[PDB]
Amino acid sequence: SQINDKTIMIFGGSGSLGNRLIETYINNNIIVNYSRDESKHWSMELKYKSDKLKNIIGDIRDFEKVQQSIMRINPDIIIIAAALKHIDRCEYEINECLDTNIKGLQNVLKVTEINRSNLSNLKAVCFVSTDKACSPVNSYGMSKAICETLVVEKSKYIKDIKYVCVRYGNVLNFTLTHTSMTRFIMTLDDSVKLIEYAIINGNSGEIVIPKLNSMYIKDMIELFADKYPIVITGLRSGERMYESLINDTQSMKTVPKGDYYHILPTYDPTIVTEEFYEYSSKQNILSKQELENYLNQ
Amino acid sequence: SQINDKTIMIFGGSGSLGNRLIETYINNNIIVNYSRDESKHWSMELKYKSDKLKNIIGDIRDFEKVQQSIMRINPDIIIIAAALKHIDRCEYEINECLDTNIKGLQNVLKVTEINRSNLSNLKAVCFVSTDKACSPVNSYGMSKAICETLVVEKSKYIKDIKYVCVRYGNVLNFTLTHTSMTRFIMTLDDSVKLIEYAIINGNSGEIVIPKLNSMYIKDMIELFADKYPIVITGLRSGERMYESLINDTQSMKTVPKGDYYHILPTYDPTIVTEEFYEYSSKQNILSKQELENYLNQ
Amino acid sequence: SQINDKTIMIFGGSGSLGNRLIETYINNNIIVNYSRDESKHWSMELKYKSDKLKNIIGDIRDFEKVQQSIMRINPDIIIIAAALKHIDRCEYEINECLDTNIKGLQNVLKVTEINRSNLSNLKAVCFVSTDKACSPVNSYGMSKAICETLVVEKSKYIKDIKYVCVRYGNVLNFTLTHTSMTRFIMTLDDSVKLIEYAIINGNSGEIVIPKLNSMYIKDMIELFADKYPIVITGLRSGERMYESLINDTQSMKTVPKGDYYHILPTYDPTIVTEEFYEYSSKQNILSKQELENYLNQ
Amino acid sequence: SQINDKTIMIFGGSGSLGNRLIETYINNNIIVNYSRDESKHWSMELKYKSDKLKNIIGDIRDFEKVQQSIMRINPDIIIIAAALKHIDRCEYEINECLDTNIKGLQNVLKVTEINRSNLSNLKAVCFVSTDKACSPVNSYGMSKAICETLVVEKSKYIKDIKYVCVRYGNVLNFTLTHTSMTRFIMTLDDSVKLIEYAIINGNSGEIVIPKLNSMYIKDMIELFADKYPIVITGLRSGERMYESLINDTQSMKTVPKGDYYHILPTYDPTIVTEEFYEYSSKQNILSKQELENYLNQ
Amino acid sequence: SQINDKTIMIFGGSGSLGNRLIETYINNNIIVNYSRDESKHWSMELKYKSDKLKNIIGDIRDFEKVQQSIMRINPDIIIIAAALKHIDRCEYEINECLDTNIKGLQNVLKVTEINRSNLSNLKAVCFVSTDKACSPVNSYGMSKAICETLVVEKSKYIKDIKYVCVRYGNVLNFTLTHTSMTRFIMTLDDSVKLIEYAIINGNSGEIVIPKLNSMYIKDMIELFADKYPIVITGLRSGERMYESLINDTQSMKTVPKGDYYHILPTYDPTIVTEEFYEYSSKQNILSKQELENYLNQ
Amino acid sequence: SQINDKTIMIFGGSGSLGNRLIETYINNNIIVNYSRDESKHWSMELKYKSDKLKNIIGDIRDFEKVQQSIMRINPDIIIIAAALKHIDRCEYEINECLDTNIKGLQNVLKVTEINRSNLSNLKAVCFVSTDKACSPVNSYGMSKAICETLVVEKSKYIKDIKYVCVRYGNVLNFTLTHTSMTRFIMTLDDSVKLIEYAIINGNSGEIVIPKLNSMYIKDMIELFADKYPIVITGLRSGERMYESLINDTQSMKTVPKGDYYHILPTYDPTIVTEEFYEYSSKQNILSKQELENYLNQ
Ligand SMILES: NC(=O)C1=CN([C@@H]2O[C@H](COP(=O)(O)OP(=O)(O)OC[C@H]3O[C@@H](n4cnc5c(N)ncnc54)[C@H](OP(=O)(O)O)[C@@H]3O)[C@@H](O)[C@H]2O)C=CC1
Ligand SMILES: NC(=O)C1=CN([C@@H]2O[C@H](COP(=O)(O)OP(=O)(O)OC[C@H]3O[C@@H](n4cnc5c(N)ncnc54)[C@H](OP(=O)(O)O)[C@@H]3O)[C@@H](O)[C@H]2O)C=CC1
Ligand SMILES: NC(=O)C1=CN([C@@H]2O[C@H](COP(=O)(O)OP(=O)(O)OC[C@H]3O[C@@H](n4cnc5c(N)ncnc54)[C@H](OP(=O)(O)O)[C@@H]3O)[C@@H](O)[C@H]2O)C=CC1
Ligand SMILES: NC(=O)C1=CN([C@@H]2O[C@H](COP(=O)(O)OP(=O)(O)OC[C@H]3O[C@@H](n4cnc5c(N)ncnc54)[C@H](OP(=O)(O)O)[C@@H]3O)[C@@H](O)[C@H]2O)C=CC1
Ligand SMILES: NC(=O)C1=CN([C@@H]2O[C@H](COP(=O)(O)OP(=O)(O)OC[C@H]3O[C@@H](n4cnc5c(N)ncnc54)[C@H](OP(=O)(O)O)[C@@H]3O)[C@@H](O)[C@H]2O)C=CC1
Repeated sequence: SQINDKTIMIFGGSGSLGNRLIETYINNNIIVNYSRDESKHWSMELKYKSDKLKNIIGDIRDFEKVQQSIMRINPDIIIIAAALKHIDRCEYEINECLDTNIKGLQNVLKVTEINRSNLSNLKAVCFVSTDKACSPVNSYGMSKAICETLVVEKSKYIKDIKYVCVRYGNVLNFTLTHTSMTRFIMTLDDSVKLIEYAIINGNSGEIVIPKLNSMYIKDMIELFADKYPIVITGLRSGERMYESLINDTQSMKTVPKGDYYHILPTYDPTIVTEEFYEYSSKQNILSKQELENYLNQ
Repeated sequence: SQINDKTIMIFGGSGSLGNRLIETYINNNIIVNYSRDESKHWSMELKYKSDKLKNIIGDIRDFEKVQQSIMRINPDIIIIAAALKHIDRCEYEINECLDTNIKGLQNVLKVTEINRSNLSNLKAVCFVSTDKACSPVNSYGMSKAICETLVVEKSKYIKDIKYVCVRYGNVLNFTLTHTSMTRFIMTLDDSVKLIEYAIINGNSGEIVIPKLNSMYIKDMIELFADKYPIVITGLRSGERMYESLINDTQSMKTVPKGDYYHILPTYDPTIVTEEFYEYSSKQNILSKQELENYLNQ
Repeated sequence: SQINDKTIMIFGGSGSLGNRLIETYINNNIIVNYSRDESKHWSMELKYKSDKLKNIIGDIRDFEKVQQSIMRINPDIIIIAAALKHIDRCEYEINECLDTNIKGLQNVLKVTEINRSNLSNLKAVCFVSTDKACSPVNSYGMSKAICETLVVEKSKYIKDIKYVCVRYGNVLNFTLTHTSMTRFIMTLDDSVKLIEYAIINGNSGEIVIPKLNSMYIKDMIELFADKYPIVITGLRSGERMYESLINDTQSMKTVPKGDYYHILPTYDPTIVTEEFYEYSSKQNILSKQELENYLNQ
Repeated sequence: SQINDKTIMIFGGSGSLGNRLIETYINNNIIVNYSRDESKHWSMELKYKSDKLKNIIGDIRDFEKVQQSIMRINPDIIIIAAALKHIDRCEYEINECLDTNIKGLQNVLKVTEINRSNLSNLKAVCFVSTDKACSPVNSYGMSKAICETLVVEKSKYIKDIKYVCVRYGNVLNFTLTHTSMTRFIMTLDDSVKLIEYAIINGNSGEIVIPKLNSMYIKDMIELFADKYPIVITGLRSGERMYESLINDTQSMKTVPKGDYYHILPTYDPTIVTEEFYEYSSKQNILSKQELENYLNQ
Repeated sequence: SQINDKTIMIFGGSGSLGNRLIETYINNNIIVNYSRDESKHWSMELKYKSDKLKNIIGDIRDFEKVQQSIMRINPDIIIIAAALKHIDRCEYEINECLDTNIKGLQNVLKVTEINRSNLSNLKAVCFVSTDKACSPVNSYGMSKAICETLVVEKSKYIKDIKYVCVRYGNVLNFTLTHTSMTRFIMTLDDSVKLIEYAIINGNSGEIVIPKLNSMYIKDMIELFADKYPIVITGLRSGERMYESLINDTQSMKTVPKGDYYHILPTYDPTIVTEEFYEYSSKQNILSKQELENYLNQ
Repeated sequence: SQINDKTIMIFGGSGSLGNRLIETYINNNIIVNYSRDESKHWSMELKYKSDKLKNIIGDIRDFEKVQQSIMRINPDIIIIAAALKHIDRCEYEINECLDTNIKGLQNVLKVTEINRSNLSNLKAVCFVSTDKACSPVNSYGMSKAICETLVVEKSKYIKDIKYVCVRYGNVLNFTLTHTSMTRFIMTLDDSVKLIEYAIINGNSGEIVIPKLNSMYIKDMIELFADKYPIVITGLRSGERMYESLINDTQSMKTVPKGDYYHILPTYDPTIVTEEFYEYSSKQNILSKQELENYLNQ
């Protein structure tokens, strides 16, 4: 609604987030998806049936293909959201996540710098991150955490493009990991709104964070086993018990703005507070009662 | 004292840690240093005056040179300790730390796998890490955190070599960052002992951690301003107020063994405790009195 | 049934062909799948629920990851079947098919040569090709055609491994391209049998071809519109009207062996016949009657 | 005669075709040759003795050298004609032809895209192909066939440069391969005229084909053994009995224009005819009588 | 004094020469240092305490980092002075000097050509060479000798930037190599003056040489052993007995201009003299008396 | 005559030297030529008509192709002789000579080290150098000079293979450069004998030099203008007036052995003489009379 008449290029836009972004913006914008699997390209074209949706086959690891594609499109907005789904299998296939996440993003970022003179339209770059990047404890989270610093780094040296990140928890859109596990609650539409908000209202170099309630995963799964038994699988390798969105180091540079928090870039000398805090899914937890009402609505 | 008659190869062994390792082991072992600055090689050769010390000029980033050097030496033990000194300047020179830390280590690790048949002597690989790798908040710490997972990963697939990490805080061997800042106290000899302990007593895939007291950095600097004024500079970019050596996720797989703690590899299904804890420099802090007595001894 | 107690490694084994090969051989063999999408790995593991199935995340384009994986597994048999599904989109994304097909195969083939001494188990390499590689007219077919020559080339220089190809048409397991279009008829199980036959009964350097009936695609689609209207879309870019399995040049070196034909390697001086022929889907075409009976059974 | 006052850059212009192009255009144009062997550069300079001929030493495989050279010259016209002479030795040295043909052309093509802003003069790019690229049966032909699709691909995305191909048979300017072998007859001057015609009259994305008579190679060799015995060597590896210039798939998009045929680009939806045909050296064959009269003139 | 209001970028400017250049020009110019060791960056910043000094962490071997840095700075002047100190250890670590010297310089030079349109400010490039590059006899000298030809080469093709070299002997700012060894005498300030002179008064493609007296190294060391015994170590590997600044081939194209000699570029047809000469430290040697007076002043 | 029953692999063996080596050794040895131009391969095969001669198409720049070829052949002897003919055109195409000479040789040398375990037969490696590598003054000579040090370097670290160089002047097998120009006189057969002598009688790490008379080039050309006028062209770019085979630095480590001189490796501490000398074509020059008698015989 504040993104209109734009060409939006999305790396990894053939998944859930990508398809929701397309549904949301295709009526008023050109959308270019860049991803590897052309089967999904085919099905997407059949769904939207619009010349305003273009797919490019390519791997974000491939600098040449990334550079050629960005220069062909000359987009106003770039959104980076390419990554694997099952985060835990990064742990013993580490090269695979380093390359897709770190190298992929450094490919896109590099084009915006070295080929800046050929990208007259580019105004904003939005990297989609994850709560797993905050105080990370697994390879996937560590790589995403590095990705954020790379975005912050470009924002320091390249002043005429807005570089922002968003960081969020699990999107909702019988098995139980652990009875103590907590997560933040958010929907696929919340993700999209977060992304637009950051593009429009975030400042270059910021990491923007949504204000979310949280739940015991056990409370949720219990509900589903009544509308519709439960096996308790163990923790996966590298998995933590809770989600953290802001840690005490970041909290000192976090400006709260109602529904969203803006983590100021590290190169900003401003100290917001010395009353440090953590923002995690272990606090402000919905009752089972409250969770039931939310899932219902 | 349990490392004798070995050929020990150290990447980045021309600094403080490298020189202490040389002083400690040169009487009974062959030592090969691999690092970039040949001025330090020259001075080191003049100091030790021993044919048992060999220097190779090379960058750990350079896979070809790393591979050729390891295959020439065929060491019993490899220690990786290459990194920059001023950790904060990684933050806007990120490629520089990704390459030296992540790519450098993946070069060494790769040789041990792909060239295993040419390395008949290799028994142990020890990666030297840092408390900044625990719940990391800056690019340097994030990269080191990834390095640990890479070492753990090789330990899963390569069963006939011991791959271990050690993780420690600041080594002690007028300006003040912040009056609230805490650090763990350890000496250069403690570092070395930690490294030997891990090589001898660590198991493949473990990250081994020293039991250390901690101090208010302010308490220390105050002492020095009496034996011998103090400026309070601000926090540097990416710097945290305290050091953390074990976080609550790792604590669930940590086996305490007296003076050292062994973090079991992520692929080990064993749950040691569900009473999670954090091990950080904000707890068990020495009084100024106690710190004075320690610095004295 | 003649493949037992083997470790079989399949590049691109998470699709239709891969899953059928797994169903067929998992009871008596170790199966390793190498492919990019770990979502399919997850679902496959849930289906077969066997420790005899292992997935590796990796791109066949990635020489390092391919080499490391083959050396870890040390398989008896390698099957290469990685490619995209919608063949026509290669035509304006050519780099994408050159890399996955030509470069991917030259990665696997190279490991078998340069790392031969570390692959003590390897006995057979089977490249899965396509009728589109015969007198090719589109980029996908041209790239596959080159792949075959690469397999034939290794077979000339590496005498102690069997390198074979199979080439086949469309696998069966409302829209109409063109009323004149013909295809060969074969099922997913026919594909598998072809692959086993080539591994067991093919000679190194041969390209083995199945004897198949063919159909008017119009005849087929007409049937489905009665059991269950039809739109006639045009030809796609690069698409031919028929499938060809042997052309007149290959026919001179083709040894027929009942249900299969063996195209002798180009370096074999043997001239089988000078009565050249073409083997294509435009000849020996089933009546609608005959096609109905076949689809029924 | 319609190419005047141009700077023409030729990759592989030190051979027969290159030297004829130089003789034809040097009086009125700047000619830059790019090729590997400086002995031929030396001799050529001695022959033409003109400052209007410049040689650059370089391999078309070498992207850096190709890019630097094109940007230095800033030509109006680029002609690509680099390849080996003895086509059959590609068959067991496949990497060599993939690199020179496919990679070489993708180097030149890439410069025209990524460095477009530095190439203000470039108007036309002409790729020189071969009848062996039509329904190809050997590695050389397959690689050239792919080259054509690459040229067609650039023509789709880059609208302000004309990208064209020409495809032709053997140029005429005692041993017999096979008594049944046929070839198209054309001279070195015909080649040049074809190239100019395509540059001037071809449209971007077309492959332009000459109307040629054909001959039994036996008829020709018999003549030479009278003006001036004959050994019948066998077919070489990968060699076909005849030359094909248009196949039945291409025939449906071929516009005949008198002395030349224009194969429309695959992305053009236009269907010229559904009365498909093949254009090959097995049809319209000169009598020995007719061939003698032609060779005479 | 003729370099004012410029941005000067120095590769390898954290050593002796770099620090002197900074002291000399920082009052009136922006100085950017590019080098690997950030410890020296830190100390330098503490010394000069000026925002007019900027350090970039990077290796000259790293084309990407070199290109990104030059394009960020857009300097008026580039000075290349990166190399190792102990020249003799190049001899059995040859790759290390080829990469830092030859590849490093070809990285910088390439940016000035391929990225010329993004470097609107660049006016001069000064390569710092050494007498060891004249009739070289060791790997270090040979590599520097090649570096000079690379600078001369760019000067031929790139007409709107001044590319110059300077070549000099040992800078002065108990052990004896050999009693016969001679060297040219020059100070650190002489080096700087030479560099400025070449930038201002050298022509593109020239190598500019200082007029210097020379000394027996034995004469010097004898003096120091009186103000303040002497060990005679042998020659090092690859070391010559004397320094040569101009050889007889270069002498034929050398224009003397008082305090400096200008070696004309090889592509200049001008023959200055056929009375060839050598300019070396074996001639015009100071007496011990004369050397004492010079060292005193 | 002391090389029998060997497999000899020659890089760049399709030229004059290569063909003479083949004529000399083919009766009693297997010869493998590795070079780029397959036209020369074809003609050579027609000349020798022997299965004992094998050609591989490849560029010495191409590490992969070099490594694959050496491992396929597993030769007893490797001779490196690949370079361009017109030495002066290196001067403004420097990358071309750096790559073919330095990078080409480091490709071959590297295979002998990293793939040593797969090269059970390799006994000797002979690099063919040139007098232009002695006190070099042009890019070609500088690159060859570096090549020699690379060969000497491998000889230091790899003790079970003999690495040797030979260095020689012009081979004899109307225009005048300059009336003062001198050259050493040697024939193509002298070259071959030198090569065999070095392989058999040279020690690892030595550079072996032939004892040769020299001539005024003017004296020679005058003779040819009587048996059969003369133009005096100028010096070419980078050309020196004379050839030097030993310089005063090398002379101190040169052991004379009658018809050949052996330059001891730089890492050999042995000082042969301190009575340094130069060995060049400006001394011991034949009279016109003497030259006439020599050319006659
Ligand atoms: N609950 C959630 O789903 C959460 C999601 N996020 C973030 O959202 C983003 C996307 O999530 P979601 O839409 O659910 O993800 P999906 O798994 O549904 O798809 C992600 C996309 O990335 C693409 N991709 C993966 N690897 C590559 C590659 N190497 N090159 C090019 N494209 C690639 C995939 O396409 P293809 O396979 O065809 O190449 C796919 O289009 C991620 O950044 C993630 O960190 C964060 C927190 C929670
Ligand atoms: N208080 C402390 O000092 C602490 C240290 N550590 C760990 O200890 C280890 C070493 O510390 P310390 O000895 O103090 O470090 P130093 O700064 O004194 O030296 C580190 C070494 O790394 C080398 N090096 C840096 N970059 C490269 C490169 N690209 N290629 C090859 N070598 C390189 C340097 O040699 P050169 O420059 O010549 O190449 C030097 O020899 C590090 O891993 C660090 O994480 C952890 C916590 C605290
Ligand atoms: N009858 C015929 O001759 C026919 C020719 N053609 C086409 O004509 C074109 C040229 O034919 P023709 O002139 O006879 O060929 P030539 O064999 O006479 O020479 C071809 C040129 O390519 C150059 N070349 C080869 N490899 C490379 C490389 N890797 N890098 C740079 N240059 C290279 C050669 O120069 P150098 O070796 O010095 O590098 C030479 O100048 C080819 O594209 C061919 O397909 C098509 C049909 C028939
Ligand atoms: N007597 C003398 O000192 C003479 C000097 N010269 C010339 O002067 C120049 C510099 O001399 P001087 O100042 O004494 O040298 P120093 O040894 O004092 O330092 C040289 C500089 O080069 C840098 N450097 C080395 N390798 C690299 C690399 N791979 N990437 C980036 N930077 C690198 C070093 O920084 P860092 O290590 O931090 O990367 C350092 O800043 C050289 O070109 C030399 O040839 C010539 C004749 C005599
Ligand atoms: N008077 C003389 O001729 C002298 C010769 N020498 C030395 O003798 C050696 C050879 O001389 P000569 O036989 O006359 O040389 P030629 O010019 O006759 O041929 C040299 C060989 O090198 C090959 N070659 C060149 N570049 C490459 C490359 N990039 N990859 C693979 N092969 C390549 C050529 O084959 P192709 O082009 O097909 O690739 C050719 O076979 C050289 O090392 C030279 O330094 C030294 C002094 C004098």
